[PDB]
Amino acid sequence: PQITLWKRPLVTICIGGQLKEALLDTGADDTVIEEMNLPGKWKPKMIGGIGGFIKVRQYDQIIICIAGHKAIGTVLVGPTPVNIIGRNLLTQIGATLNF
Amino acid sequence: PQITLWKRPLVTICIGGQLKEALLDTGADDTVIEEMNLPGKWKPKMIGGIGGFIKVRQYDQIIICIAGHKAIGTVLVGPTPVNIIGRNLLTQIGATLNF
Ligand SMILES: CC(C)CN(C[C@@H](O)[C@H](Cc1ccccc1)NC(=O)O[C@H]1CO[C@H]2OCC[C@H]21)S(=O)(=O)c1ccc(N)cc1
Repeated sequence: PQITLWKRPLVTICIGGQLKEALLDTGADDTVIEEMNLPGKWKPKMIGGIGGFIKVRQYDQIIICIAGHKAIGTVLVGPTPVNIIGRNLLTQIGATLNF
Repeated sequence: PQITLWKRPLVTICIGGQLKEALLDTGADDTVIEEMNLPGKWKPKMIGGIGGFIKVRQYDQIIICIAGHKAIGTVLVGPTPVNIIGRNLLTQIGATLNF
């Protein structure tokens, strides 16, 4: 599809068996999902942006369905205000920015 | 151009007549540039990102060239970790997400 940028580019995702709304975010290196009780091993991490840093749990090889497209990779879970699909998964669903 | 996302979508911008590097950021509503001298009037504003809220200087109707494309719009100047070109200006240069 083509997504214009008049509005936030939110799409439906499925992660850990739950549907969420998430931003397709070219400005994010990594995918950051709001606090959820995801199973399995993880590694502590801190990630920084406007305002400072949040503490997240880094999970590897997590399956996510993004707007009907499958992806698998690192997901950071923590107290983000919005669910963020970052470049690590955007590449996997074939996303480009065009102008 | 068409821009893939295996690397950060960094471009050269011209702002205040000065060249800077900035990140094309579909997850940003607004364009936020690091502290710099920029001509004319501004208003104090607060914006929030992943790590909380910061104070910025809001400049309206700023002439900015983004990878050679002309925009004129709002630029927030403040302590952002990274120069970010947000949707307010991505829409001006006709940027869409595609997959
Ligand atoms: C600042 C960027 C270099 C990085 N950010 C992604 C960015 O798209 C966030 C993504 C974002 C979106 C909403 C809320 C928090 C974070 N947007 C953002 O800060 O935008 C601000 C400027 O416009 C406003 O509109 C949205 C918030 C304001 S980030 O969220 O901080 C971030 C940092 C590290 C990772 N792995 C993932 C994301």
